[PDB]
Amino acid sequence: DPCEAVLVESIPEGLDFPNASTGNPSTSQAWLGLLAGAHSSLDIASFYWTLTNNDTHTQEPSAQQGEEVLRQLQTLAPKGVNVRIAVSKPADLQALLQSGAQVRMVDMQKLTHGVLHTKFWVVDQTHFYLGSANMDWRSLTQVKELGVVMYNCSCLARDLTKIFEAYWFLGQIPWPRFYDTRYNQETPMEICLNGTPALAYLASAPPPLCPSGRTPDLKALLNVVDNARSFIYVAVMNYLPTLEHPHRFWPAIDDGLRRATYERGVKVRLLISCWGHSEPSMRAFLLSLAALRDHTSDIQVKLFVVPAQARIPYARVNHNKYMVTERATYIGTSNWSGNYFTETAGTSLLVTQNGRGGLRSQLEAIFLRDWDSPYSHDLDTSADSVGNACRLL
Amino acid sequence: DPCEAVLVESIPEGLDFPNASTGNPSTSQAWLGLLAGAHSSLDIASFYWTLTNNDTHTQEPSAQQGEEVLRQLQTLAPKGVNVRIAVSKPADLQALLQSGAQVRMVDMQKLTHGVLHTKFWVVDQTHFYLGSANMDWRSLTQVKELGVVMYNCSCLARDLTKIFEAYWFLGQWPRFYDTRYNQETPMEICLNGTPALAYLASAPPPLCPSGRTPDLKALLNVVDNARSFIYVAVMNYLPTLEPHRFWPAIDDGLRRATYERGVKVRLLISCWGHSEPSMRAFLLSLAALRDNHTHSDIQVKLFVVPAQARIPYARVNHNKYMVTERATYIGTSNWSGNYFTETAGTSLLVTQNGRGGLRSQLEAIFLRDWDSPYSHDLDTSADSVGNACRLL
Repeated sequence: DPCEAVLVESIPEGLDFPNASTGNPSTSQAWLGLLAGAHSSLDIASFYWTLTNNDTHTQEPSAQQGEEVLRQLQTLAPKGVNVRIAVSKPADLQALLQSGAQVRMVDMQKLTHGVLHTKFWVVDQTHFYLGSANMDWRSLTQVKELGVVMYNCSCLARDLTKIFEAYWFLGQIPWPRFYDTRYNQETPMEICLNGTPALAYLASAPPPLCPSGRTPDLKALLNVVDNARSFIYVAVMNYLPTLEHPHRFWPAIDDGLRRATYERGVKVRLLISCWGHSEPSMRAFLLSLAALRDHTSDIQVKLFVVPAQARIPYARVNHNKYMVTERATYIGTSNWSGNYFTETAGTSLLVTQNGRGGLRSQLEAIFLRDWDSPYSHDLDTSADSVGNACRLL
Repeated sequence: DPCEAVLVESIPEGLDFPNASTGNPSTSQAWLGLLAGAHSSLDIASFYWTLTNNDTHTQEPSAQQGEEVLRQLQTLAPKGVNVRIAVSKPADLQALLQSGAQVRMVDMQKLTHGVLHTKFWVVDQTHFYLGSANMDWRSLTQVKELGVVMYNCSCLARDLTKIFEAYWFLGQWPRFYDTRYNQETPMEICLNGTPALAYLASAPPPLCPSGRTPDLKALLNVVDNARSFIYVAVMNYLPTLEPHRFWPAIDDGLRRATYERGVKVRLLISCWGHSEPSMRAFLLSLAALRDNHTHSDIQVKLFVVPAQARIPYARVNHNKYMVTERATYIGTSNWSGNYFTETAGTSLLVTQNGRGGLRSQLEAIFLRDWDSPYSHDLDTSADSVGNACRLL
C-alpha cells in the first residue's frame, strides 16, 4: 500500500509562523476531504462533541468549519456512510442520530475513573486521522493541534479501528482476540511511507484498554525515550509526575528522561503547554527535570502558550501530544500524567524510519519550529509576558 | 541488659557549637575508656589505619590522641586482649603485629569492586562503637565524626561483632552469620531504661546474610514510615552508582514521602575538596519540590568543617545519620549507589517513643548541626563557606 503520512496542523486563527517553517494542510481541510471522499464508513472516536455554536452556547463565526463538518456529517448518513460514534458520557449527537449516525456514550468514570480523551478518525478503513483534535469547532480553529492523516494506509487504519471498536464496546473491561494487535513495539508494521520503508505501530494508554499484543502507550513512550542516542524532543499538553483526589507520586516518565539524559548524554527537550486550566503542581516537577543541567547531560524545558477568543471555553491551548528522536516518532492523544496511562483512554502512533526527509524529519522540523517559535517561552518567563493565563508558570 | 546508648562525637579542634547544651564524650574519650575497660576481646572493622604522624607523613601534635590509642592498642595485646582487625587492602599495622595484634587485609576491590569503608569497634562483645570515625588521628581530632557507643549492650554488640566477622573472613553466608534483629523484627532493648526497638543493617547485598536487612532497605523503610519529618546528615549523597549509571532509589523515597505524605525532608550533605561535583545538580533536583498547596517540602543544606589544610583528608564532617519523628539511623555508608551495592557499610536503627532517649538526643544533634554556622544553603558562595568546596 502506497501509504502517505501527512502531518496536519490545527492552527488557531491569528497564530502563524512567519518563515513558513513548516507549511502543511489544516485539520479542517483534511477532515472535509476525508468526508467528501468517504463512501463506506467513518469510525470516529472523540472525547466530546461541540461542533455547533449553540452547542457551545457561543456565537462565534469560526464555528462554521465545524458546522460545515457537521453539515457534511449530516450528509454522510443519508449518503450511506456508516457513521458510528463513541463519546465520553458527560445536541449535536441528537442531530446526528436523527440523520441516522449512530452514537454510543461511554461511562469511562464507571469503568476506570477516567475519560475517553482519544481523538481519531478511520475513513473507509483505508485512511485515518489520529491526533489532538477534540471533535469540536474549537479544536479545528481555536486550539493548536497536531495529528497525522495517513492516506492509502489501509493496513494501519484497519488497526486504529481496533482501538475504536473497544470504545464502541464500552459505550454499549473484559480482551477478545478481535482486539489483539500484532503490530506493536516489538514487531511494527513494514510500511512504504512516502516510498521509503518505515516501521510503525499503534499504542493504547490505560492497560484495561490495551488488548494482548497491544503495546501500552507508556511502554512505547518510555522505550522511544530509552532507545534515543542523540536527542529526545517532546511536545505535550500537560506533564505531571502524579496520578492527578488523594496524592500519589508517578515517577515513570521522569525516570526515563533522567536515565536517558544522564547515562546516554541524550539531549532532552520538553515542550509543555500552559493555559488557565493547567494544574500548578506541574511547575515544581518540571523544574526538578530542568535542574539536571550545567559539565559531565542536558534536559531543557519550555512552555508553549497559544496567545475576544478568551470568551470561548477551552479555546487557546496547544493541545499537541507527540515526541521525536534521531530514531523514532511518537504521535499521541494522552497527556503525560499517570492517570492518562492507567485510568483514562488515550492512543499513539510511533513511526521509525532512517535517512533524511520522511515523516520523522517532518515531525522534527515541526518540533523545531514550535520550539523556536515566540509561542515557546522558557520555564521561568515573566507570566504577564506569555500573552495568556500562565497558571503553571 | 542495662543498655546505655551514648552518642559520642569527634569534633575538630576549633569547631564548636553556639547551641551548647549538647555535651557528649569525644570519640577519643569513648575509645580510650573502651580500651582501658577491655579485658577479653576487641574486634574492629576499619577503612584504613593512619594513627601515627609518621604513618601520615605529617608532624602535627594532634596525632597524640591517636598515638595514645596506638600506645593503648600496643598495651592491649600483651595485656591479653584478643585484638583482631579487618582492614581494606590498599606501618601502624606492622607495629600492632609486633605487639601481637592480628591484622587481615580485605581485597574489597577484587571481591565487590569497592572498599571496606566500615568504622566500628566491639569490646568484650559487651560494648560497641558504631559510626564514622576512622582508625585515624584525623578522625579523632581533625574531622567531625558521629557514632553511638552502646555500653552494657551485650546483645547488640554481639551482633555488630558478627558484621566485622564477615569482613574478617573476606580478608583471609553460613548460618553463623544469620541475624534475627532486623527491620521486620528489631530487638527489644531497654535503652537508658526506656524500651526501644533496635536493629543492625549492612550495606552491600553480598555482605548481608539471610535475615540481615540491607542498609538501603532499612534506610528507605525509615524514609517511607515517616509521617512528620525526615532529617538526614550524610557526607556524600549521589543518586548514582558512583560508565555512567543511575541510583534514584533514595531520590524516589524522598520525593514520594514529601508529595504523597506531606513530610518535611531535611538533607544535610557534607562538602569538601573531594566531593564529586555531579552531586550538586542532583541536590538541586530535590530542592525543586517546594510548594504552598501540596505540603511537599524538601530542604537541603551543606555541612562544611572550616594550617590544618596541610593535613591530607582533614577538615570534613564525615557524619552519616538520619532521624524522624519515629526512628533513628546511624550509618557508615555514604548515600551513593556503590555504597549500597559495591562497598561495605553498616548502620544501627533505633525506634523509641516519647520524649528523651536516643531518638531525641540524635534529633537535638541534628538540629544543632542544621542551625550551626557550619550548615550553609545549597547556593552559598564557596568563598564564604570557608573551605575547599567542589559543590559550590
